[PDB]
Amino acid sequence: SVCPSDNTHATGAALQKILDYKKGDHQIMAGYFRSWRDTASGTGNKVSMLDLPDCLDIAFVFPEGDETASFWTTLKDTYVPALHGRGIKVVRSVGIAQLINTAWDNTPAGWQGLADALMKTVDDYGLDGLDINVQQSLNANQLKQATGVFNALAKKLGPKSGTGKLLIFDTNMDGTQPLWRNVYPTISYVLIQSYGRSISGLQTTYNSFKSYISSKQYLIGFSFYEENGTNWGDTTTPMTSSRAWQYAKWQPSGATKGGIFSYAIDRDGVAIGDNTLKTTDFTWTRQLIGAMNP
Ligand SMILES: CC(=O)N[C@@H]1[C@@H](O)[C@H](O)[C@@H](CO[C@@H]2O[C@@H](C)[C@@H](O)[C@@H](O)[C@@H]2O)O[C@H]1NC(=O)C[C@H](N)C(=O)O
Repeated sequence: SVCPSDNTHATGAALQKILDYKKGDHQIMAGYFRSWRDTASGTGNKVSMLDLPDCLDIAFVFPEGDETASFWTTLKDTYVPALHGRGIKVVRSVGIAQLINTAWDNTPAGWQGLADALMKTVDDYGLDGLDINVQQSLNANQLKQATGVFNALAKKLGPKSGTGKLLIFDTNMDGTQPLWRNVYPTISYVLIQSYGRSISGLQTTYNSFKSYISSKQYLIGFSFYEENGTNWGDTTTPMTSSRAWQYAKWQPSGATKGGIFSYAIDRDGVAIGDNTLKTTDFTWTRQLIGAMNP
């Protein structure tokens, strides 16, 4: 209720009230910003990470791996400080593929070396932590390497580090995945990719994790419509009937969830089927923040 009804960017009094909101108890909002859709990357893009709503908790930098040096420069020099001004945390996402890369020794030294290399994606940009995207099962050697890397990262990020920086586990699999069973003690938040998913399933998936976390570490994710993308149908009209809305309102039985996240937050409000790039006032984000913290 200290959050703008449009996407205004507070400056003084209006700002401090948003900072103090974020310092206190709330269901948090996170969003994956597709780096290749930032105005500072290539051309033709309409949305910039500077547009992101003041009442957002975490912004994920999600590169595809071809983004121009302009974007990274902009991120370091411009976007991170501005987003830090609004009390918005900025977190680099990387695929689990990076943590099981066989170019890196499957040894203690190898795990540290790989962690150090991944920590440069955080430190070199003044980021608030690292998000590992886990969407695949692992063999015994891949598991051993990924676990080692998590344990090394845990010295600088997440609940074991004492730095206040985040180590985030984002996945479309459940809490029986061996990697989760090995690294759950290192994890700040666990974000469940729940695009197109039955509301009837949310408790079942949550139950798989609940013994390893508090409810406040758990987030569920819906997708915005990606240009030429999968039709998850998470953002159908009317809004207050959408899967996204149902996610904001959903609570595990007996407890309160940590919040929700959007994939492709740069596509906030673009209709399902509209494959053009457009600007956004982040209506859906700000509305869903309000629907969680009334
Ligand atoms: C091969 C492929 O397209 N994989 C994508 C993957 O790259 C996406 O990030 C992923 C995100 O969604 C999550 O995983 C799936 C498996 C479900 O469990 C979702 O509910 C999760 O949020 O999705 C993959 N794409 C698909 O699964 C699309 C699917 N084949 C379809 O056409 O409906």
